[PDB]
Amino acid sequence: FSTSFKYVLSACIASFIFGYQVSVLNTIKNFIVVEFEWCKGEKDRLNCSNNTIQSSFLLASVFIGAVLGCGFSGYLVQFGRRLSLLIIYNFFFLVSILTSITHHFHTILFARLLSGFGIGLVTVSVPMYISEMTHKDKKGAYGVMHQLFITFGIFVAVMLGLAMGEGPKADSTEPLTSFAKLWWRLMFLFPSVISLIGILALVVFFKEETPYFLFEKGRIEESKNILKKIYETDNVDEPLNAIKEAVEQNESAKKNSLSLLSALKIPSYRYVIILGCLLSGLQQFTGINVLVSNSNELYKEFLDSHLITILSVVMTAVNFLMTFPAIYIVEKLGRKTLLLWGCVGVLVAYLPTAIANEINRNSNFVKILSIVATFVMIISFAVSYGPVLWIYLHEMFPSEIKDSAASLASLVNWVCAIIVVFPSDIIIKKSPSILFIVFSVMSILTFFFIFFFIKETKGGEIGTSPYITMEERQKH
Ligand SMILES: CCCCCCCCCO[C@@H]1O[C@H](CO)[C@@H](O)[C@H](O)[C@H]1O
Ligand SMILES: CCCCCCCCCO[C@@H]1O[C@H](CO)[C@@H](O)[C@H](O)[C@H]1O
Ligand SMILES: CCCCCCCCCO[C@@H]1O[C@H](CO)[C@@H](O)[C@H](O)[C@H]1O
Ligand SMILES: CCCCCCCCCO[C@@H]1O[C@H](CO)[C@@H](O)[C@H](O)[C@H]1O
Ligand SMILES: OC[C@H]1O[C@@H](O)[C@H](O)[C@@H](O)[C@@H]1O
Repeated sequence: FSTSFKYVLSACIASFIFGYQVSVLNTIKNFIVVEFEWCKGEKDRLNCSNNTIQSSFLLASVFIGAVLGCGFSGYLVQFGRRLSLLIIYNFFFLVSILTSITHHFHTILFARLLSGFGIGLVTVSVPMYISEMTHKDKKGAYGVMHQLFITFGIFVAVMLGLAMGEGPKADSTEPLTSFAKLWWRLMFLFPSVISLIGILALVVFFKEETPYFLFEKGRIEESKNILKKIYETDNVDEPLNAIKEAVEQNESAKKNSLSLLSALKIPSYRYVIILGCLLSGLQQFTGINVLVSNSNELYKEFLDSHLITILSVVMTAVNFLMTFPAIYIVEKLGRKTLLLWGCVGVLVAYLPTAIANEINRNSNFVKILSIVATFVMIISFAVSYGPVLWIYLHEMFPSEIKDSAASLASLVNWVCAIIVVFPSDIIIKKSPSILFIVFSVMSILTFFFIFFFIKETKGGEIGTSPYITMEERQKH
């Protein structure tokens, strides 16, 4: 509950909007389907081809938007981290209002595409802000707060969706409740109020920018004040000197015309960047978004509306609760060890499920095992790979490519989200065993990847990497 902790709370407000925006549409989609009358032409008003295609575009728009958001964020952060947060809040305020008043597939598609862009901004900005506003020994611990409120956002959106009539019947013709028509729009409108809270927090209490940013553009004295404020100490010679060395290397870098595109042709920098993009993209091959995006579609085959609803609530609850231990584990045991154990937990989840489905595709025992395996996969991901990745991406790079490569890696993550989710939706309908055996193989490969190539980044100074040492960065 330090000061640096009030500051990360201010940044985690955007992380709450992150999680909320990702899961809000999925929660109340069926209501939109009936109201917008996407399948009013056919007998079934909830299940038709038109709904499937348009829902695919809606999900794709968020992912694509997130890709663009991550790319632009690399350029936007240059003018400030706190500035990025302010822009995010102002942006989400209008986008949420716009989404609240949509009446057609095109306007809501446009709204979600924008909402995705804001998400891509949050993906890079918030973990970077927390990175430069916390103690080096407590970076990881607070870095979990980012993932924590993401998880919390996903949970709150599901909880608010319980105020609904728990869904309209697919074969019925009963019109929605006037309350239900109002409430799903209000759910879209809720992050506008949250955005206002985010703006108020930054402009009233947390006016300062990060000490790293302030020092980088000349504000040395003002950098000292915010540095002394977050550390609660008059003597801040060591972290200031760490920033001074990082910034000086940035100045030498700009002189050598070093950029992300230029560093890629340098084998020393290419190595750490490729490793960063690999680790970032491999988070999606855990299949976590397959569950997040299609929680209803996955269990619609052997579970009814009420149980799917209960399952959704419990899944998001566990996904949120199991994030808390990461605050202690990430720093105490390290990031690499947690990643390795996380991969083991993922393997333990998918491989027995793959074997069970291969033996018998329609066994009752398989259905039950699939439910338990879900929670095993959720607990494993929520405690490790989820939180750690965004913490690691802002600890593994030298200062010259610190922000740019982190943005590139974040972009790859959302690109892989497109690569994993949509084909998985097609595969799991044909043969779940094949999809589950691919995830098992990927879980093993990811284990070996981290085990052999990934180094620990705990307690590292700002702008330092375990891969490239200071003197080695000078010859470049
Ligand atoms: C740019 C600000 C616009 C906000 C205007 C709010 C007016 C009252 C909102 O009630 C609206 O009543 C419509 C009747 O057709 C419904 O269709 C629509 O779903 C519902 O939202
Ligand atoms: C960000 C989303 C942008 C979507 C752009 C889609 C452009 C091509 C489709 O245009 C739409 O053709 C419909 C015919 O079905 C018309 O009914 C509707 O009035 C019109 O808008
Ligand atoms: C890691 C957890 C991933 C799960 C997140 C996706 C959950 C999507 C929300 O589902 C919906 O929940 C509503 C209750 O709010 C139900 O009324 C509705 O029937 C159901 O479709
Ligand atoms: C990658 C997202 C899912 C993570 C792992 C959770 C497995 C839960 C899904 O269970 C599977 O549901 C299929 C529905 O098609 C059934 O056919 C199959 O028998 C059953 O095993
Ligand atoms: O909590 C679930 C979320 O965790 C984040 O770490 C992943 O990047 C998201 O794709 C996932 O949806």
